[PDB]
Amino acid sequence: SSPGIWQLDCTHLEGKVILVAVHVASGYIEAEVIPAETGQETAYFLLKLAGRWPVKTVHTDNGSNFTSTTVKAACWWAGIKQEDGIPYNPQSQGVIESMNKELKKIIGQVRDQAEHLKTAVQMAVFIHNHKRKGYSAGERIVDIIATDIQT
Amino acid sequence: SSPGIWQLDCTHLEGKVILVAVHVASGYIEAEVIPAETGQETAYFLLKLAGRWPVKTVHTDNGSNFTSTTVKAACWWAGIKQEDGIPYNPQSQGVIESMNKELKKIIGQVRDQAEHLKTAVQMAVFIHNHKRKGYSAGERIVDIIATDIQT
Ligand SMILES: O=c1n(-c2ccc(Br)cc2)cc2n1CCCC2
Ligand SMILES: [Cl-]
Ligand SMILES: [Cl-]
Ligand SMILES: [Cl-]
Repeated sequence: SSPGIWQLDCTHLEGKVILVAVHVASGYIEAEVIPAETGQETAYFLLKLAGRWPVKTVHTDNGSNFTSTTVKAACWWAGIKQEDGIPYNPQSQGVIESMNKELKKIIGQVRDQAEHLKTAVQMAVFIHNHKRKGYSAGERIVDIIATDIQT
Repeated sequence: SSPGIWQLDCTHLEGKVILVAVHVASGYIEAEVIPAETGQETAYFLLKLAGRWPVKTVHTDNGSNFTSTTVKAACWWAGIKQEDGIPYNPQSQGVIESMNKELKKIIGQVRDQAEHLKTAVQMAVFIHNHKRKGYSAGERIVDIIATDIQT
């Protein structure tokens, strides 16, 4: 199950919304800037994600996206099991919180290199996914999925 | 090195532009709809791509993008070797052409399920990357990159 599990996360900066998908087992992320977190924006984001990686399960970021007919339609279309994001394990909240703080720190470090926030966010995605902690998140996700394919 | 080689491709539909990146060894793709193919749009697309996969070399789709200072700046930022896309092997032009025709066929098959072209394009990316040819393009890219990380 673990190779296909992702978590949605919504954070705010500069009066805008940054929508993040985290591959839970690796820490690998994809992210986008949107005007506001609507069902239509979340649905489209999930469609993109699932065309790019083998997304089996998504823990949604809030109850509005869990309820959304548009989000449910995208999950149906893309073969995604839509689940809640209730942190039954309480360390999940702290991990997400730490991630948002770290992403915002990186955005700050690149902000002056980017005219638009969306460029800074994608620079932050790049830096995060390439950072060695020794393997990177990008290396870990590929290894996890490749091992799963060989089953 | 083949695991890191991508090719840019620009095709047109409904008076709009579809920008495609193909992982040459696997056939895996990412794509976006843009109003027009500018250096700024191409640069941003490459930044996104390189944050998500280990992009070493990009064969650019035309001379304007090869020349573009904005595209060159993004390639510099993201650690991408920007190359030309001259088909020294002539089978390349046919492979790209066949890809565009197939993508447009899939878009036609889903078009009525999508209000906006961009949704149809992402549905086509999904269908293409999951199609078993027996492995899918999505499976092939992960295997190729995972083997490269391990060797
Ligand atoms: O590195 C991260 N993150 C993460 C993602 C982005 C940033 Br920026 C910081 C941490 C989230 C997780 N992991 C590892 C596995 C648990 C989930
Ligand atoms: Cl919002
Ligand atoms: Cl949208
Ligand atoms: Cl154009």
